[PDB]
Amino acid sequence: DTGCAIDITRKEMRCGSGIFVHNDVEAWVDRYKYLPETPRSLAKIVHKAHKEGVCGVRSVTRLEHQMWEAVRDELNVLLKENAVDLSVVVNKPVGRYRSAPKRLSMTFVVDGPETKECPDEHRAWNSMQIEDFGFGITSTRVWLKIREESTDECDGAIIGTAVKGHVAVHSDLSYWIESRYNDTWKLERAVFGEVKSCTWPETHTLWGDGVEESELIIPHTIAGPKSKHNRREGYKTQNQGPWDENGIVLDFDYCPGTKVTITEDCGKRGPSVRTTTDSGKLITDWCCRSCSLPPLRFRTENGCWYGMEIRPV
Amino acid sequence: DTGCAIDITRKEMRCGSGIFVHNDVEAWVDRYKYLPETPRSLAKIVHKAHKEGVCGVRSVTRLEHQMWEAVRDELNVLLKENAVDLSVVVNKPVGRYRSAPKRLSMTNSTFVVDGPETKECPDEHRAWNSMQIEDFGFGITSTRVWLKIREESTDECDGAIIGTAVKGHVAVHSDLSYWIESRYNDTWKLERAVFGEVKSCTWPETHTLWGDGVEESELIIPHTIAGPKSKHNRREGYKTQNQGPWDENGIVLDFDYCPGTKVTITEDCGKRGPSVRTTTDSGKLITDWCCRSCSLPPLRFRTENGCWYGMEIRPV
Amino acid sequence: DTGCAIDITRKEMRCGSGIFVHNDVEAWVDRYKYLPETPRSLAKIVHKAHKEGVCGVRSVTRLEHQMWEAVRDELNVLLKENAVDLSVVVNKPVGRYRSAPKRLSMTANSTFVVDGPETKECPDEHRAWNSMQIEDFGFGITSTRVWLKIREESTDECDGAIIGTAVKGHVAVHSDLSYWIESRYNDTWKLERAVFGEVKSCTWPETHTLWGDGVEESELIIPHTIAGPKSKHNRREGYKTQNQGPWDENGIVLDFDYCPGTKVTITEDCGKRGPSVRTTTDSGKLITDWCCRSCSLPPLRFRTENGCWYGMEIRPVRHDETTLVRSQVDA
Amino acid sequence: DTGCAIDITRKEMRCGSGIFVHNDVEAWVDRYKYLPETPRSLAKIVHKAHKEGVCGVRSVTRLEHQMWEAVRDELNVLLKENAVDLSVVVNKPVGRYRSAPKRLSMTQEANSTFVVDGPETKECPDEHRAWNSMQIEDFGFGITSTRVWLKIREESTDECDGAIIGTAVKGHVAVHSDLSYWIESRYNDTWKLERAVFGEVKSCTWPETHTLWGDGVEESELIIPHTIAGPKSKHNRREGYKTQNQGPWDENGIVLDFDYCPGTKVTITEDCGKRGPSVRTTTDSGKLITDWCCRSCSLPPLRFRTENGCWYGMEIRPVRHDETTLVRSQVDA
Repeated sequence: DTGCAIDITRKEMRCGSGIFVHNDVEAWVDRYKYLPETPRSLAKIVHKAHKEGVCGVRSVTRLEHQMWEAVRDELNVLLKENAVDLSVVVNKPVGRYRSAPKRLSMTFVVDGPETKECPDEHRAWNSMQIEDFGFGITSTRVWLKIREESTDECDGAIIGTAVKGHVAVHSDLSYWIESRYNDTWKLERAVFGEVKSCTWPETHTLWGDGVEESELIIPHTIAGPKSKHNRREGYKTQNQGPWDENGIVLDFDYCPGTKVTITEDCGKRGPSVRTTTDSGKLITDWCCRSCSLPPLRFRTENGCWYGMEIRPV
Repeated sequence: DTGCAIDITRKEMRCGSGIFVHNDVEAWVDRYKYLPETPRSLAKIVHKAHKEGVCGVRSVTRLEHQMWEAVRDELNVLLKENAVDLSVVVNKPVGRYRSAPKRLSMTNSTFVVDGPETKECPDEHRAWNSMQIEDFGFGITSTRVWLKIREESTDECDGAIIGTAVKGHVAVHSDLSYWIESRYNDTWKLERAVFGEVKSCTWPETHTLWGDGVEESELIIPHTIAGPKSKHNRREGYKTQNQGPWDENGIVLDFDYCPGTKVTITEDCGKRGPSVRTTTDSGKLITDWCCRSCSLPPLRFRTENGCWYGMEIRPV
Repeated sequence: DTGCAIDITRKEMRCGSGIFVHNDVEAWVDRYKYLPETPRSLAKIVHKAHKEGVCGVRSVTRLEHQMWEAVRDELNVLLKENAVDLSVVVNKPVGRYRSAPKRLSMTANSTFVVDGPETKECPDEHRAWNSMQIEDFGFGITSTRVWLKIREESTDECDGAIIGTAVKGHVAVHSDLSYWIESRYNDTWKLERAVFGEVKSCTWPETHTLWGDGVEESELIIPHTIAGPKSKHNRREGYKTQNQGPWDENGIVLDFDYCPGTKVTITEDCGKRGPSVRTTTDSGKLITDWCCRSCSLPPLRFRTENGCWYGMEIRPVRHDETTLVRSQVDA
Repeated sequence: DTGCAIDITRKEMRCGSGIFVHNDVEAWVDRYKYLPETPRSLAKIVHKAHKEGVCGVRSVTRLEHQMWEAVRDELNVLLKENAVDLSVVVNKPVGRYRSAPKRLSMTQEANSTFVVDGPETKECPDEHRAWNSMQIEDFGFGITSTRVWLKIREESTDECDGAIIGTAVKGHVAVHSDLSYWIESRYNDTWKLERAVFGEVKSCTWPETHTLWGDGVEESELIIPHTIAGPKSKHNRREGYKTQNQGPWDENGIVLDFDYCPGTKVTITEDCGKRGPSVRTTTDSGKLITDWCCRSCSLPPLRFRTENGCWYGMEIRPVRHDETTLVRSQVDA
């Protein structure tokens, strides 16, 4: 409600009332811990899912995966009094979290190995909603409850977007997309701590009228806001980027120790191309047909990458 | 920008970096003050406009009117030392800051600013929105805002001071004069819109949440009164209020019950028309108000003059 | 605590957890507001005090005087309701807040005077001083409320709940709600500036003092008896205790520079150390010639409301001693 | 330092100007990065020192060791390019950063090695090593890590570097801290030591210009010894406890607290023995000792919590036990 902050662009330091949006992604610890409802109800929910034929639930966010990992032991202890022998296992993640076309319930093989015993076409996905927040000295308790109406978009109670001066932000507990204004509205840098496949809500997107989904940058399948602050000039949707990796950072610069040279005629499109091949020497000469400088680069954990329109001559 | 804040719905108080959109329209003290870049250039532009046939300029914001009032003496001294027959006068803003068709075009005289429609200068060739906010300056009480001139004629509000945000079941479209708030209670709807000025610029679409597939006839605040072209700007059973108390001072829009007035939802109470004041010629207050199809609570206007009601509501 | 900050000397804009010491002396609007535990209890306090041996009280801080002035009416109404022949009158302070022996102990002819000059009715020997202590804080929209309670000891030190002392990489501060003493390091630690919102008489606690080993009572720039820290940061090379400065004016600022339109030259045949002398005489004529026996440059300057003063070592060169104003604090 | 803050005790959020003492020891990323003045002249410094009779250098803080590690390659390259028969080698730390009697001089303009932070090798003994010959000069700018330039000292000292030390007190809480230490004290009817956090154990001497309440102090009652850079203050003491010479000062990740180590019990009976070196709760077989004897403690007792889990102070001794399969500190500071 009330905030008290420093403004460098206005060269002032005021302390008043309004709405303050904070960068919760680039932090070394987690402040919010997902908490489910009473496990006594989840027991019968899991029983109904097992009876119907649900072989697992695919987590939408890393925090739900952490919640399942934390509650597996408690659920196992509380169960088996009336149910039958069943395996609820929380495996480790392999990459981006996919979307399953089956809802969980209404008013187990979790994401991990893609073992054929549990078909993905009969897996649960995105059936929990945030009810209210809880106090806590060590961490902020975020309660949960089952969703009533089946949708295909992200949780709205955690989305925060703002534009104060010439800076714009589309962000939540996982993503953080920035925009700037020097002569035209363009994307500056995006920071993905994970990759989920929900959809940014239509009511938390700014400047989203008359927009074509082909001229975006972050595809709307990877939960990229369908707005005009989400796009860059000269670049199309980056569907074939390094989205399978982890710790993806999107910005516009040069990969370390590299040069980019525009060419009249070279490779036009294709999949994302690796920077260093280890066996061969680090690539130093690159070509493009219609690009802009500095080019975009994905700085994931393994090194550096380039876009879908930059290929080595 | 680094700062600290207190969250009530999140039950936490935290410091960090991000975006801080602050409410500075309901504070009873001034905080900003506009200054021209070069006062000497103002005299040259005024002389150029006078030669080109520009009688005067309409202030877009009351801060622009205050800026003209401040620079009145400086421009008077400049014209006195330049030996030309001219004078500049500053009146009191009568109603609302309307628009003008012309600009400060580039390529005893009376330099009136606002007021009624003079015989010598009609309200048909005046200037409006010819200055742009360039940068800020340090100030202990009033932060200096330095102005320049634009290159192209734009009919939308200046977007260097406009702040919008949505962080959890709550949304804001605000600037130095407007503050519009919307909430989530089983659906998204408008809560409150505190005025303090009535401009006529257009709210930029680059500062507009939920801007896809918006119908112009369902906006509570018309898009000609700098009403955002969003879908938070509406409620169930209401349409564009092009006829309202948009000429008063310090108007507040909210949904509640004014003193008196009963809940009559009959479907035969005439046709929608202009707003009707809740006072019988400085006398009794009407307690019989009816709507053909509306929602509860009704739409009021917390003007300091009194209470009004929406266009759809007409007294029996 | 928790908070973000800008660091000029580190070229940073940080944010995190630690200790932040603010500057609440050079401010226009008062930030705090002293309040007693309850006006009903202070009525019993004052009744018992006047019953035993106390004819009046003497504030230690300006905020304590303001609290007494604010609660005078409520205390008087309560004691009139209790059918007691007493009255509480608050006069206005003249100079620095001097100390008094007696203390207040917890449980219209006669009067209970407050801050003011010495009168035959209530001699200075029968007054209270520094007899209550900060208990807690309260949330306030415009001004936070600081609650007070009767102090059951008889200390002569300043209240530690508000003292803020900090040193961070070649800059040091001793401060509280009415003092702000600034020291800086340039090849040597020395005093640089000190702004007073008042002149108290309590003793700075040693638990809030930096560099307090082997200090000489005769070297501290501001005396230890007017709430000057017993530190070596409160020190300058070439000067001694300024026990006879202009410690009676208001809005006083101590720093090292030249008073306007004057100069000083070092010479050994100058006079001796005495009370400080104003730059301008009573008539209003400047004295533009000054000498010191052993003084460092720039000089020691008092920036008060009446005018501009020098330190007790700087003396006028010739002039006379019949038209010059000299301080008489005997601090 | 203009900034804002949130004060729990005052119940106030405000902005202003003052001094911000910020915890930099409990950080998950390094915010400061030491750099040498000029790598070209550092080679001349090393050559002159080697000729004068210095066979190696011993780092004072972990950041100095990190700087030496990061600049070793460039130093070797420059020395080899200038045709110099000298090599700088950086070893890994073993315990607390000990002291040395020699110093590096100021800048003037079969195989020989320049060992850094090595153990007691007979080639380069302890008495032929440098120590504390550098000084912070200025700060730089960096989005990730700020730059802290260094310069050779002119006059020999045994004191820690005062350009980073931050000491503060406000009300009923005090802090002695720098980039490596975080000492905390609190007031509850008495000022007493409350919690100390270490990143390493150096052996410089805390300057008196940055200490609080350092009047008439006794060196035999300081909880943290003054020979491992413990401030010579009276916020540095707690009642009933004397200096902890033979503590677990050779371990890493130390946190000094006053609490009960899990699963153990302490009694204040007078039939105990005498204070000696620290004794870890767990034996060789990992069996918790659940009977401890102290003479004149003040519960809760000291609790050194290193990566080994638990240690106790000098005054705490085990009950009805013997010197067998139990681990004691071999340090004597």
